[PDB]
Amino acid sequence: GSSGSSGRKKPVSQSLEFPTRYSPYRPYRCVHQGCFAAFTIQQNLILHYQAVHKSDLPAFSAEVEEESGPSSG
Ligand SMILES: [Zn+2]
Repeated sequence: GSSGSSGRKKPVSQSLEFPTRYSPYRPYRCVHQGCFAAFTIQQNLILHYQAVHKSDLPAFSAEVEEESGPSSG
């Protein structure tokens, strides 16, 4: 006897969402009194402390995963 089979898989078109290749303002700014550095991404900001002051960011919070932020108005 004899027989065959078919198979395939189309790729995925992964696009970007970033608004601008680079942001002018940065919400994250080193607290260290005397450090002119900042990183848009919270992550890229972590290493900065380990690359400059070879340390990790401070602690100003506790085991909490809530928002309860001041909604508009
Ligand atoms: Zn710093």
